[PDB]
Amino acid sequence: LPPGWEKAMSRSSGRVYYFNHITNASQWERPSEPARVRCSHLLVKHSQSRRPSSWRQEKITRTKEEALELINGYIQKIKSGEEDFESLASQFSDCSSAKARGDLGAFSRGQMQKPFEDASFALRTGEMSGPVFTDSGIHIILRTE
Ligand SMILES: O=C(O)c1nc(-c2ccccc2)[nH]c1C(=O)O
Repeated sequence: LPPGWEKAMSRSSGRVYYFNHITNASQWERPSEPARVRCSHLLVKHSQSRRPSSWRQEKITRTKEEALELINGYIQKIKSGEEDFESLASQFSDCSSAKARGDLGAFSRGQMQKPFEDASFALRTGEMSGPVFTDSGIHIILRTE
C-alpha cells in the first residue's frame, strides 16, 4: 500500500481497517512527491507545550492526556459531520491561524517541525490526519492542496 499505510484489525468488531503511521489516520476503505502542499490545522496545546500560551488562554494548564481527549472529540465530530473542521479550528485551535480557519498557506519541506511536515506530505489532497504530536502540542491536519 501507499506511504505509511498498514492493514490492521478492529478490536471492537473484527473487520480489517487501514492505519497510517505518519499521519495517524485510520479508515475502513483501502487507501486510494509534491514540492509544496497546503494545509490547515487545529492545534490543542498542553502544559508541556514549547509555548504553553495562546490567544485563547494566557496560561495553558491542561495536561497532554487532556489535550489528546479534546483532539479526539474534535476528530469524532468532524468525521460524523456534526461540526466541520474550519469551524472547530476557528473556535478551538490554540494557534493564531485559528483566525484563518486553520489555514497555514502552502509550505514545502524544510519549513515545519518534522512530525507536522511528514504528516502533511503523507496526506493526500483532501485527507485529514489523526492526532499529530509536536513540540507545540497536538494537531489535526487537513491537507487542502
Ligand atoms: O507557539 C507555538 O508553539 C505554535 N506553533 C504553531 C504551529 C504552526 C504551524 C505548524 C505547527 C505549529 N502555532 C503556534 C502558535 O502559538 O500560534
